[PDB]
Amino acid sequence: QEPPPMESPFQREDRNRFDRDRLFSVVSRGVPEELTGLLEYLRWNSKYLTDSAYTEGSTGKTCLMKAVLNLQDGVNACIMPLLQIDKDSGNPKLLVNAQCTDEFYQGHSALHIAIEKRSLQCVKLLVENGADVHLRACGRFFQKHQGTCFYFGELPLSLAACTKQWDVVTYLLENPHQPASLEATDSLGNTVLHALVMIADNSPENSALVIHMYDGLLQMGARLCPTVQLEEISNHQGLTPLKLAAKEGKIEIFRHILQREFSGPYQPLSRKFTEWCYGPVRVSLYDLSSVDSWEKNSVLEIIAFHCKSPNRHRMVVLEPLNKLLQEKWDRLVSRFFFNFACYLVYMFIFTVVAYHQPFGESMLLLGHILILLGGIYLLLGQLWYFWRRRLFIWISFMDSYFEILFLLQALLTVLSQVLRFMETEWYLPLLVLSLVLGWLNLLYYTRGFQHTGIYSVMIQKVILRDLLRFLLVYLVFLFGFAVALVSLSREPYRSILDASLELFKFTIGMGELAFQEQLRFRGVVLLLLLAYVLLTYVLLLNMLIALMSETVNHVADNSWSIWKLQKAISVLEMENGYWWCRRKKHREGRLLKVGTPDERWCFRVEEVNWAAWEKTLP
Amino acid sequence: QEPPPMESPFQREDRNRFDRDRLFSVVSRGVPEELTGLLEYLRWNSKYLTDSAYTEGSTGKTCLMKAVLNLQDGVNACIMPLLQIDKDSGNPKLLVNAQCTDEFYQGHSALHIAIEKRSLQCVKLLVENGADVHLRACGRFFQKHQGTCFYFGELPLSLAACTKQWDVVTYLLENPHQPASLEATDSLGNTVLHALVMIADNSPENSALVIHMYDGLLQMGARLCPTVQLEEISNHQGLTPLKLAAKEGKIEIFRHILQREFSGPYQPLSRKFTEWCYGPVRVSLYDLSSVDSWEKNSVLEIIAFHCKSPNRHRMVVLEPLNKLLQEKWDRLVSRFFFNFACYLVYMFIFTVVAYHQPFGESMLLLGHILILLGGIYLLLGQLWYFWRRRLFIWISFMDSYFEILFLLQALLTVLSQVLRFMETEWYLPLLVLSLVLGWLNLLYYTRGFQHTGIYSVMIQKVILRDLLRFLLVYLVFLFGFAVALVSLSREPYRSILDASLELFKFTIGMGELAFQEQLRFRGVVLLLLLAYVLLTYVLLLNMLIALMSETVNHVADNSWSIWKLQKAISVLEMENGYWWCRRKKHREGRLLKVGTPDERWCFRVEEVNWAAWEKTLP
Repeated sequence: QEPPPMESPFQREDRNRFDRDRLFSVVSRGVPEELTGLLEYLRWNSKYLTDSAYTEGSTGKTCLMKAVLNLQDGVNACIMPLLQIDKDSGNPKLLVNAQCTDEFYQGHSALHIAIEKRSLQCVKLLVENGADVHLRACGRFFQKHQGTCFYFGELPLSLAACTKQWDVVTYLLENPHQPASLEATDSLGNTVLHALVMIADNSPENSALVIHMYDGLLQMGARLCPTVQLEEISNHQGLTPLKLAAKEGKIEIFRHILQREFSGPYQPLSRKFTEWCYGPVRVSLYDLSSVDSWEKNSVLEIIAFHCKSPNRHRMVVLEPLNKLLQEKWDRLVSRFFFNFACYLVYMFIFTVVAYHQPFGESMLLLGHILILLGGIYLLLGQLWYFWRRRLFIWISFMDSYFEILFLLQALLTVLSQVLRFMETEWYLPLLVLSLVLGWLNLLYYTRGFQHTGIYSVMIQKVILRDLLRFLLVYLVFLFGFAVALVSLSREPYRSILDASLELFKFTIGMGELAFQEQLRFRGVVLLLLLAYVLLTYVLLLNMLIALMSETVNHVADNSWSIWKLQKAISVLEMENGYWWCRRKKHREGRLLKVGTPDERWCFRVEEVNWAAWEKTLP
Repeated sequence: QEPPPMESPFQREDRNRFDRDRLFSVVSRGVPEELTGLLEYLRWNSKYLTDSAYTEGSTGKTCLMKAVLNLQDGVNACIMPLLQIDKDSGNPKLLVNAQCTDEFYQGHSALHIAIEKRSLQCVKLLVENGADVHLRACGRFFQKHQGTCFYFGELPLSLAACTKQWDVVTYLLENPHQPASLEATDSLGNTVLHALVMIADNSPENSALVIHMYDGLLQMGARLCPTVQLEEISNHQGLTPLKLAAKEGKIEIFRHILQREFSGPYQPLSRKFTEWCYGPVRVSLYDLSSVDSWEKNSVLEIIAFHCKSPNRHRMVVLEPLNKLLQEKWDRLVSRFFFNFACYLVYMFIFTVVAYHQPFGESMLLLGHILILLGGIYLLLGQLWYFWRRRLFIWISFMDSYFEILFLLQALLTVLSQVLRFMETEWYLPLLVLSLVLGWLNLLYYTRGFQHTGIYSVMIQKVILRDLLRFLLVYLVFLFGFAVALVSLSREPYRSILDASLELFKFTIGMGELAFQEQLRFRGVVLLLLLAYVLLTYVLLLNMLIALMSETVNHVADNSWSIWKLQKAISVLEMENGYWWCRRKKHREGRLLKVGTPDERWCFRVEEVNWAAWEKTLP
């Protein structure tokens, strides 16, 4: 069953002396007097407007919703009578606070509607007659999900703030009857600001809208609720508006929030204090509250792992983050290169042992046991990493696969060692394959060299999504032809799989196919192989084209950000220190008294901007 | 230890009845009267403001710096009192001239600050109270280096001129107390103009800024210092502003300076006198003082060798340089082609001798000894070239490598001849390899043909930076797999290196890999080779893509400039003549009396510009 629409002059309504139809029809046109007599009716048979008589069958919709949905000049002169009449009928469960009760429009009050319909003048009459404002509307249509939806925080006030309706916010916060708790929260845990960020796209116009509303609403909350900190509240997931903009990947607001400057009044609620400027350069203390790895759930962790979005990488290059990560890198590169050298020696030993295994006895046994130890230790390390980041692989595979390969290598090598202890012979293949995997995996340390990483990422830019969408087609082209050949030469190609292998290695260039002239049906095989080759060539060509379509689009300079991001990932993970030795994280920046006394840790960055400085010059 | 910041209302200060804190705090707000009583204090305990009491712990910063750093309406009414008070305290080492003494802010006077803070009104009070203006500020932060820095010449006047502050320059040069020596110089040797050029980027706005300041300041110096030549002064490196703009690679100012025209007054300080114009064409004598190869260190030498920048090539195409180099080329192409033919005959003889060495005795011995002579002579030539240009290879490798190969060839051939005289047999391989190298090196003469060079440079445009960043990855993919195969087939692939060679020549196409079915573990080898091939193919593909991303960007017409530049390099080097015969360079252009009598050598070029001529037409 589709969800019934809220307002349809055409699809009249469902149903699951005044009857419903008459009342709806009169309030629609919006004339007052046709209502007269209604009151009497109710007193006669003791009915209440919220009863199942006049409400909708499914949604529990009422008249008021209909009235507000049918306006003229932003007003519907019929309403105030309804409130007078309800109040005079003596209704226990008030009318105005009436909400829908279906799953789609759950909690869709009238006031949400008036707010959407942009009428201050109706909001006045409504809230001036006992209305409530904390009626969270938690229906599905209001929860953000793929498809038709409208997420605004499930609250009137947040709906306005999400809809630019300034003059309504001032009201909702400056009435004597029932103001809104600016620090309110929805069922999910979000307040207004979280909605502001949840709707935002990276588009510029929406971004200016939301920045404007954010700053203005923040000043309003500083005036009306100075004691509380609207920004450091968190939802039922454990995040803040900033962290949330990071996770969901909203940027252009993330940036603004991180480096927002306000001078004179409202100074305290800023996170960028301009310390001193000199011509081109402008050194300014940035606040890093909630973006340092010291705290349990820092913005950094989220940006690196929890987030799932392409523009992620573009979030780290900016300030202050870049300077901060550069500091941590300058601090931990030594430990990094040491891990590099140690693993490299492990690989050297593994190689030597492989090349020579088939007092030398003591040396070789020592090498073997040492390989075992190194593998088990590496395995523990990667397993701790995975326990800490279980979903991460499902999030950002392209930045993690080395974290897979390390573990795979340790697994295979330890299995090989146990097999060696056993009688079986399959230990040598697993061993040598692990050796290859390890020599290869010795590219996760390509990063620090600070140019080879920029060069590599391009090696990684080659997408394999295409492989997953492609291997299927190619595998068909292959398997079918191979079945055919084996069938036709049945009475080499004796076993199917091996012939499939012939065709594969031919398509590659490694191997030479067999067109046995001896076979009675030679011409058939020749034509069939020509088909194979034509189609495989075409398919490879299309793969090449769908690869080429990447660069031509003239995209530029991503790789730098991507390298910065891989380096940040590595450093931030390493920061925890190896599991066996738990590390005591190092606070960053220092505490400075700027507020008036509000105190905020800070980090000083020296940024020079020749072009910007000249632009300012007259 | 990070450098302390100059001004921080928040990070109060270090330390390494008036105490320091009170004085700083009062001058900050900028109120005069709270200072009263200070004077008395000093007379009581004989303290001086410049003493370690009131100055900064590290930098030696003083109060005045604080005051000027904290302005209101570009003024701080507290200052003049400080000067009065100091003068009245009888201080030996004046206050105003006080500078920092740390390594970061070394010599950061107050006046530099007022100049940066754009206040003429404070500069007035400061310089009108005994201030000095030649306080070179030679700190690190002021020396141009990678990262946070601000290079302006280490002088107030040059700071203004580098910061567009006209009205301040007029003052600094037109006060009776202490004007600035327009011909001043820093510790490094630079004057103002050198700073103007050192800051300039190729951006247009900065370029207009600097051109404006250059021309205006030059007129000012022509008025105030007519006797001296501000443009022909040189620094402690031995360069002029023009030469410096060339070396560092600043262009858009280089161009303007080379062809700058001023009519009527200030005519003399111009380097382009419009001789006669006729519709489209406009012949104009250009001055080449300091851009001819006659002088010891000409602009040309610098542009060809000493400079390290991409936009170098774009500096030569322009006038007058292009016409000049074209002249020298028309003059020396004969000698060039003769060197070509002589070396070609050398190669012909070398070939013949190789093909036939294994009265013919006299002929062959003559050929052998002749090869020796030619090689030793070529070696001397290239060695003289390297002695003269030692660093050049580290500067512009892509334009030099032939200068490497010639020498390498001479070395190997002479070694081969001595070996032939000896018993050993390795002479023949070295010899034939030198023969190949020589036939190849016979492409440095591809230039003169005047179209084959334009075609070749594209052959050179293929970057090998990628090779250096790539060969590593590929070598891993290769070596690891080869180790694996040799280990697995240990109990061909017997010796590792030879198997690595198999894999390499297979990846190329030259050689055929060996998948010995006899080997017990055949399937392992097959899968492993498939991995090798997949990954090598992917890697070659990524190399191809990172190559393709060059052309698509739609860059245009560079190659012409590049050919012109290679030809200029060749001619200018040849100009010295072969070492064995020292050449007497030929002055260019002629001397013409245009000034009023200033005399300047000149070169006449006939440039036609159809489009420009029409644009001028109304």
